[PDB]
Amino acid sequence: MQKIGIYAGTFDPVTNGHIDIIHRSSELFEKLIVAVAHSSAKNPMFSLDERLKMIQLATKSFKNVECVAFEGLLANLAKEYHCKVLVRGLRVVSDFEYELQMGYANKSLNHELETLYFMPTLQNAFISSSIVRSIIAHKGDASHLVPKEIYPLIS
Amino acid sequence: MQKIGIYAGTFDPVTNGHIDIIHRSSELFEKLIVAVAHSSAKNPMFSLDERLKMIQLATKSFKNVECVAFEGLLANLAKEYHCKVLVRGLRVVSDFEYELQMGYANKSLNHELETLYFMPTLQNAFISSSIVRSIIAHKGDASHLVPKEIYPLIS
Amino acid sequence: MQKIGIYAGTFDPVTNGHIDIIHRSSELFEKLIVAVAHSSAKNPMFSLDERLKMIQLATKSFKNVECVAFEGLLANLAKEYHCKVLVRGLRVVSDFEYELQMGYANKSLNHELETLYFMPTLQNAFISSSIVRSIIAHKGDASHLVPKEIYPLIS
Amino acid sequence: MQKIGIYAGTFDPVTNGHIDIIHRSSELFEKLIVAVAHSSAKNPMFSLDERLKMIQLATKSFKNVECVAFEGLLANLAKEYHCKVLVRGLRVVSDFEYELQMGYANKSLNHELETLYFMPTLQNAFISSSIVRSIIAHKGDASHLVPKEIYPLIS
Amino acid sequence: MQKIGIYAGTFDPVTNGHIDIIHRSSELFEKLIVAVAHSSAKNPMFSLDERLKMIQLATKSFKNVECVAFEGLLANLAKEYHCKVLVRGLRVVSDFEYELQMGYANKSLNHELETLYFMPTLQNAFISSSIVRSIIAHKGDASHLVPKEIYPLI
Amino acid sequence: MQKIGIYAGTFDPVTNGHIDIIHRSSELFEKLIVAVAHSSAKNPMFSLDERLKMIQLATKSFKNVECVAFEGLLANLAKEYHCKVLVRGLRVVSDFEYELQMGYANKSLNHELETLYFMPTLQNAFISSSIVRSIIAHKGDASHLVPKEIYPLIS
Ligand SMILES: CC(C)(COP(=O)(O)OP(=O)(O)OC[C@H]1O[C@@H](n2cnc3c(N)ncnc32)[C@H](O)[C@@H]1O)[C@@H](O)C(=O)NCCC(=O)NCCS
Ligand SMILES: CC(C)(COP(=O)(O)OP(=O)(O)OC[C@H]1O[C@@H](n2cnc3c(N)ncnc32)[C@H](O)[C@@H]1O)[C@@H](O)C(=O)NCCC(=O)NCCS
Ligand SMILES: CC(C)(COP(=O)(O)OP(=O)(O)OC[C@H]1O[C@@H](n2cnc3c(N)ncnc32)[C@H](O)[C@@H]1O)[C@@H](O)C(=O)NCCC(=O)NCCS
Ligand SMILES: CC(C)(COP(=O)(O)OP(=O)(O)OC[C@H]1O[C@@H](n2cnc3c(N)ncnc32)[C@H](O)[C@@H]1O)[C@@H](O)C(=O)NCCC(=O)NCCS
Ligand SMILES: CC(C)(COP(=O)(O)OP(=O)(O)OC[C@H]1O[C@@H](n2cnc3c(N)ncnc32)[C@H](O)[C@@H]1O)[C@@H](O)C(=O)NCCC(=O)NCCS
Ligand SMILES: CC(C)(COP(=O)(O)OP(=O)(O)OC[C@H]1O[C@@H](n2cnc3c(N)ncnc32)[C@H](O)[C@@H]1O)[C@@H](O)C(=O)NCCC(=O)NCCS
Repeated sequence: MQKIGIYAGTFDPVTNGHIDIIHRSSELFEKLIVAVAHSSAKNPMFSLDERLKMIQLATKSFKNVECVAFEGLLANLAKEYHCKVLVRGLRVVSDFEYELQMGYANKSLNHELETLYFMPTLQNAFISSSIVRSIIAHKGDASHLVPKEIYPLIS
Repeated sequence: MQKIGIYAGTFDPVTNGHIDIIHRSSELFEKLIVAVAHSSAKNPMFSLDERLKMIQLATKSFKNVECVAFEGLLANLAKEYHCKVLVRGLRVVSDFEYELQMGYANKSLNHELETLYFMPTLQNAFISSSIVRSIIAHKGDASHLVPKEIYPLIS
Repeated sequence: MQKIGIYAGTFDPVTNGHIDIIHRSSELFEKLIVAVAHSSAKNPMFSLDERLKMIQLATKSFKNVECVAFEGLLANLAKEYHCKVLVRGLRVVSDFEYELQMGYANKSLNHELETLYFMPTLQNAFISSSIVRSIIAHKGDASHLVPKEIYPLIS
Repeated sequence: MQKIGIYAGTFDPVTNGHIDIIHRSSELFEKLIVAVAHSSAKNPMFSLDERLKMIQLATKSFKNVECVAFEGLLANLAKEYHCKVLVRGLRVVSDFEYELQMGYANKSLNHELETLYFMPTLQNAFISSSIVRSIIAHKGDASHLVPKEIYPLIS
Repeated sequence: MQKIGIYAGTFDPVTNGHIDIIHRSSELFEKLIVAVAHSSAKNPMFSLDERLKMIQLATKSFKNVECVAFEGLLANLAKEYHCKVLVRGLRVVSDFEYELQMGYANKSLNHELETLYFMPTLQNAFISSSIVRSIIAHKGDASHLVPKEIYPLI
Repeated sequence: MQKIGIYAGTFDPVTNGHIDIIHRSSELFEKLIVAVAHSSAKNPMFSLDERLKMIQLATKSFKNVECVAFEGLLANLAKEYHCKVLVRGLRVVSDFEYELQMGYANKSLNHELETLYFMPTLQNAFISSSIVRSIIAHKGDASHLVPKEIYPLIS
């Protein structure tokens, strides 16, 4: 069960909160895949290639994390990796009922596939991606919110 | 009262959750109108015609159910049908304060018009149209979440 | 479904919000039973006998409304009345997920039994028995929040 | 803290609930600035020019209120005004975790800045701009929802 | 309106989050009454008198704050103080709807009486009295959650 | 983190939802401690010693599960076991903000301690102990809600 975990998200862009989830889940799983979803339907600020790149940069220090981009269904991805656990992060503005709904839906698509939830550090519990984007977009400084190593990309 | 209720939605597509609500509310009113709102402001995956046709098939065997598409205010639709009851379904990811707000906005518009809520079966309380569309858009199989009569259409 | 609904509650005391729901739901069923549960496990300010008398006085003028006190499981009460509908009132402080949970817990005990929800008028949608008790217990005037018929008794 | 507050919003259009907050919060600070954000990401129905004008019109008779439009970060706006108070209104469908989040995001951008919350009158605690927009989109009458002096600009 | 604000609560015990609210709201009002309710029905861990002393001690450095104990209805207290503003704090576990409901109920009991909300610092937004009492009762150290000067009292 | 998890609760009585969480988290750590708290402040229907015994009986077939009763702080308990992870289950009626609060309060008391959340089967996601207690108290049958093993010890 601990062989491999998938932490999937849009990561638009990766923030300090995402990093705390990667930092702790990567302890539990021998390998942690960070799966960056295309999510074209959301309308991401940063492209799929830019978002993959930021998150690869911000996760170099984790030796067992590999980041991939993917365009299909997450449940099938997991089936490809032989993965039986999706990792999600829970924070203050988490839509908790939607997390449960998506966990059951992913399990109904792949009967092997569990969802497990982590928490970020308390300081980072109020960080969301959409605030970061709002800050960037009105040309403000969001460097206290996202890993310093991606800042020159999002600046 | 008793003589007619209207269960309005975007139904994009109709799911086993919406069918549960039709099944139950159709027991309480002589006639249940299933009303498919244009809802162009959301950006439905399926056209108004496709969504009417699908809910018509999935409701073929409910004797007292009649499906219609409409473009204007639901409050005015009710008035047209001499209807003083709107039907809504409550489920796990319902925005419950939004439901209340919509019910008082509707009564605002048509002073005789009450809102009444039913629940789906426990199995279908976690089904949402957006998860179903996310599945369908990423090539997944959503036939376990929508009535069998529509699968030839949404695939 | 059309002939009898039970609106069950502690009613400690009955409030303007509870009357709203009786008014509304009594329009939808041939008969509405207002069932006052013992609920001795809460620690009702008013006795079962007082809560029944209170709700009897405040409902005296509704033609199809009958009030009863009961001690056992509401699902068994419904069965005794050949009733397949439980009535609940949804308001601003409602614990919405607990409502669903109770609805399904009721159905698991009596497989025929559905729960249906009504709203009170907007003015009364913030009224709670808890606040009315707190007012009354701290010597304040609660008469704007409960039916006038009962005010003689709660003071 | 006593001298000035800024009530920021997209105001699309200004409704009776916004006005309540303006009335209430204008009573707590020597000067209130009503700041209309561009908010181009929310795709407003009404342009920034029209929303400024409508709020000016609706606020004309408050002695200590001035309205401004702004394109930049609200936290730098408050800096400009030597303001350490952001005013927000709390209503039934407020997403409360996200208000807290935004208050700490504003404070993480300008360290002296607090967010203070007021409530509207109870009758207006259910009004949202989203519902006004849906009403007028569907050429219904939302005149009971927005101040008389803006109605002709929105018909 | 800025003359006097009342910040009411059970304060069982006062925590760091309460003090953040007192710190900010005492900037807006020329006098801040911190009103310690008896709150019998909630079965406080600490007696009314003990709660009153802890909070008086924790708030002595705020020169325009006075703490009082009260047993009646808060809307009636505000009336005797000529106060038109109740101060409440909002945090992560706040029952938001219950705040709105009690704001309207206090308004319906006193027509001039508004409710205004503040936030604590982010580090203190997850502090609750009940978590403090849990720690105290199972004999752990909560000194990081309450003002340290009240620690020997608790 | 991979070696041990502690799933702490009042377990009053153990229900099919808790068993789901025990099944699931036991697949994620090499040992699972099911820790029965005294919780004298809650007012448990069953004594510590009954709730220990029922949970032992209900978990006797999980090979890597140990049940213990404890009176002190969970965070010290975790220390004494060289355990970095508390397991919690998330269900429909979870108070989500209070979980996150308790996770940060536990981590305040033992700086290495993480909280991880599992979901029960969808069918048991509406089961709570309080509703089981209510059924038992009112002499109804709650044997569909708690493991067969403990049913004799409940009625
Ligand atoms: C993209 C998916 C994973 C949704 O991801 P989401 O939009 O939530 O991504 P996002 O970048 O916002 O967040 C990433 C993860 O970190 C969590 N998180 C976000 N901010 C924080 C923070 N400050 N702290 C801790 N966790 C956080 C989120 O809860 C999530 O777990 C989902 O849409 C998906 O699976 N898409 C693929 C197609 C598919 O299979 N959909 C069918 C799903 S049933
Ligand atoms: C279309 C309307 C009714 C909103 O519908 P909504 O977007 O909620 O439709 P949707 O298809 O998502 O849901 C339909 C109904 O099924 C319920 N439901 C959805 N999924 C489920 C499920 N699994 N189980 C049970 N019920 C469910 C919904 O709560 C709703 O009651 C509304 O926007 C409307 O009235 N539009 C017309 C214009 C108008 O008058 N607007 C003014 C509103 S004041
Ligand atoms: C007594 C029962 C129904 C729960 O009642 P509850 O405590 O919600 O009673 P209360 O008097 O608070 O409310 C009565 C009803 O009016 C609603 N309501 C309350 N205030 C308002 C208001 N201002 N406006 C509209 N509705 C209102 C409640 O939501 C409920 O629908 C329940 O505990 C029960 O069924 N007891 C019997 C034993 C049993 O069978 N329990 C098993 C449950 S699985
Ligand atoms: C525009 C801002 C303030 C968000 O505003 P919002 O979308 O909430 O505006 P809106 O017009 O919807 O509401 C205005 C205010 O009235 C409140 N409100 C709305 N309806 C009601 C009602 N019926 N009663 C009481 N209050 C109400 C809202 O809660 C809000 O406080 C925010 O996007 C912002 O600051 N933008 C500027 C750029 C910036 O600095 N962004 C980064 C933020 S970290
Ligand atoms: C005691 C009253 C004020 C309610 O108090 P409450 O239980 O919320 O007190 P508590 O001690 O828990 O909290 C005190 C205040 O600080 C806030 N708060 C608590 N923790 C924190 C924190 N970490 N950060 C910020 N604020 C916080 C609470 O929201 C509240 O604003 C109410 O019961 C009351 O008025 N009682 C008197 C009788 C009365 O008039 N009742 C009728 C009311 S309609
Ligand atoms: C006892 C503790 C763990 C709280 O337990 P709680 O009251 O939640 O136990 P309860 O028996 O309700 O539930 C047990 C666990 O199963 C979960 N759960 C309950 N029902 C279900 C269900 N249907 N499905 C899934 N999970 C469920 C609960 O969420 C919880 O995770 C807490 O009080 C504690 O740690 N006490 C020890 C003293 C201590 O250290 N306290 C200070 C904490 S900061």
